[PDB]
Order: sequence, then C-alpha cells, then structure tokens
Amino acid sequence: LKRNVRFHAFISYSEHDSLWVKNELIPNLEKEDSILICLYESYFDPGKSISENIVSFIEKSYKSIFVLSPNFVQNEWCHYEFYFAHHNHIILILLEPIPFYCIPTRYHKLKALLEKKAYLEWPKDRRKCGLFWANLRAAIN
Amino acid sequence: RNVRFHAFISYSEHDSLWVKNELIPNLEKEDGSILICLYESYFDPGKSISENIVSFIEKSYKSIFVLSPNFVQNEWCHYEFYFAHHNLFHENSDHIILILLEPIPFYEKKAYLEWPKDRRKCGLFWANLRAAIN
Repeated sequence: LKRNVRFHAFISYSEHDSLWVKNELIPNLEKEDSILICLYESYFDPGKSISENIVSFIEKSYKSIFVLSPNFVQNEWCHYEFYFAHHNHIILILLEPIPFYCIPTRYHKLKALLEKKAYLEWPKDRRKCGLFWANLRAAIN
Repeated sequence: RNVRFHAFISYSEHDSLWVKNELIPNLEKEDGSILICLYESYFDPGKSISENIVSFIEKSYKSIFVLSPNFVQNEWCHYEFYFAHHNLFHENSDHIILILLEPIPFYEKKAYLEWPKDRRKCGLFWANLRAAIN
C-alpha cells in the first residue's frame, strides 16, 4: 500500500525521446484533462540526493511509466539500477527496439523483461496507434 | 582551458559535515575566493543526471571525489558511467583527485589521498590537497 502519493504517473525518459513524450504520451494521459504527472525536469530537488529523488518519483506516484529505447538504456538506466536491483504499478513502453547485444550485462531484470516481452510496443504503423493507446489506458486505470 | 570552477566536489550527504566544515574551509583558508562546484548549487534539471555530472567535471579544473562506504553504497552508482567511459579503472586522469575519507573494505589501486587517523598529519593532508588542485 503506497504512501504520500502526490501524482497519478511518473514518466521516466531520455530527453532524446522528448517529442514523443510531450507531443503524444502526455496529451493522451491528460484525457482526464486533473491528472497529475511527475517529471524529473519539474520535480528533481537538488536539496536531496540523486537516488532519493528517483525513489520519490516512483514511490509518490500511482504508476511509473518507463519509456524504453537505445538512448534510455545507454544513458539513463544506470541511475535506476540501484532501485530495481532490489525492487520488483510499473509500466514499460518500448518506444524504439533495443538490440539485446547493446544492453549492459549487469542489467539482468531489464534484459529479462525485454525477453518475455513485458512491455507495450509503440507501433510505427499509425493505424495501429488506437490499439496502443487503448492498451495503455487498460494498463494504467 | 574553458573551465568555470577550480574544483567540483562529489560526496555523499552523510559526509557533508566533513565536506563543509573541513574540506571547503581549508581550500578557502589559503584561497579565500576559490571557485567550487557543488551538485546542490549547480544541478540543472534542464540537463540529464549524467549530463549534469559530465558538466560538473568538464567545467572544473579538478574533480575531487570524497570516498567512503557512504559514497560507495549510495553515490558511486551515479558516477561510474564517467569512470567506465574514460577507462579510469586501468588508466589515470590528472584532473581527478580521490580522497579516501574512510577506509573501504573490499567486502583505483593506491593513487588516492588518505585522510589521516592521526590528527597531527591533518596539516600535511591539506598541504597535499592544495598541491593536487593547484
């Protein structure tokens, strides 16, 4: 049972995937147009440690959405390893395919989620985007 | 050659008392206006965590890492990407200064500045530290 929840959703992403996050994902979440979104750019508090911020992001949010891509894995994931090495609610989107061979060996839980395909794949085919968003809303509620 | 700071200091907040009452004052004691980059003051969430760290390091003449069990257990995971990237496990970099504030039991080999157990060698430690940053 979660404590001091201040946000419906935390969105974790590479700034290189900004345009999708801010032009596609957030507009679709603000379809309860009252929804409170935690984003690093607006709530990282340098008065706390990096890890304490990341813990607050996930634990003060009903859901955490991770926008997975080669950029996220190569540049951002390293700051979440301390969390997920000991923790198992969490929504994974595969925005862009990740070749298994570029994923660092130590990212065990990541590589296993990818293997069993526990994620929502963003379709590059635009007629399939409806199904995507439908699956996302079923996942969050 | 395009630096903004003399020294960036990376440290665990559990070691902040030593940082703010010993480290910083002694660097300031023989250099009143020394320019110091702290994460708490210069973090820019307009940039990524790694991009912030990279900027702290590149913009500082020297980078001082305050190593301790507290640092290793809480902070090292966010800085390893820099060290792993610049191969600083097999090779040295002249702008990085490591301070072993408190021993790390194994449960870089030997190029650090050890904080002395004997209070009488604190003068010497600060002499060594000023040599490293100037």
